[PDB]
Amino acid sequence: MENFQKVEKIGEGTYGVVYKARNKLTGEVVALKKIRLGVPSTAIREISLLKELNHPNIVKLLDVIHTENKLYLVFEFLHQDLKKFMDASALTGIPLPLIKSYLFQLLQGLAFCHSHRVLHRDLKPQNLLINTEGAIKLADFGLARAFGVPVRTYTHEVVTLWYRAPEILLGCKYYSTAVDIWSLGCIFAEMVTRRALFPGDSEIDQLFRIFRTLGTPDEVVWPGVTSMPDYKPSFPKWARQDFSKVVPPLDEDGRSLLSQMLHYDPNKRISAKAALAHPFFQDVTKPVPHLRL
Repeated sequence: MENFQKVEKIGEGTYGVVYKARNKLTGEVVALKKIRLGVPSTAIREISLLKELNHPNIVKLLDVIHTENKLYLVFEFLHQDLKKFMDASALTGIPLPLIKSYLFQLLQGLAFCHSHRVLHRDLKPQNLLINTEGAIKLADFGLARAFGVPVRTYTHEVVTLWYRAPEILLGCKYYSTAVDIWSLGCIFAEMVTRRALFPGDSEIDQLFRIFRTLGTPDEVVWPGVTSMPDYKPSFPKWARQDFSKVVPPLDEDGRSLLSQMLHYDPNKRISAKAALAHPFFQDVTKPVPHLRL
């Protein structure tokens, strides 16, 4: 539209292409997501919902514009995503106080969403955006299957399984807020180690990498697991590996928190609100990253 002047393409999302743009009138600089293609009532009002969802740690959805066979999502613009910051910090690692600040802020964001009855569903470093003032924000919230598959985007681009909760992988249709805690645990481990916790290249490889590390789940640690739609008694039975080899050299408070975020049983997995009270955050501060923009 002529409301916005394209600056550059900044990404190709899971629903459409994203541009940096400026409001041709106000001069405001925003991120503009363009999705080609009635618009589902299921969607049209769960999206207009997301506009009400305002929090310092959630990327502000400024406007939703349905026009000429397209839907535009107008967002506040941030400096950089977490994935880029992680790749640029790979030599020395992100300093623990910054890791801790980011984790704390994201748990605040999640606690807010979840208390509002909103799930993200697709948490990953790519979907987290940061600024110069040390803030980190949840971006590109996943739609409830309003867009599922459908096969792909109406466009190209492969999807990451690395942060998917095991109950999703096992066919649970009615998964809960616990799925975001799982993904955030995986992101936490990755910030610490500089390397993806569970980098699977297929759904079964993803599952089996989780099992190989955390032990194949059974009715002891996860009641009802063997009755899950995609569970197979033929799954190999791996022993749980000791947790100290998983995220060294993270301290015991960190490891304790992470283990509670990676509980197999979604009903025993720690909540975002309870995680905020974990001793790990007793000395939490808000450092600023050094950002090359």
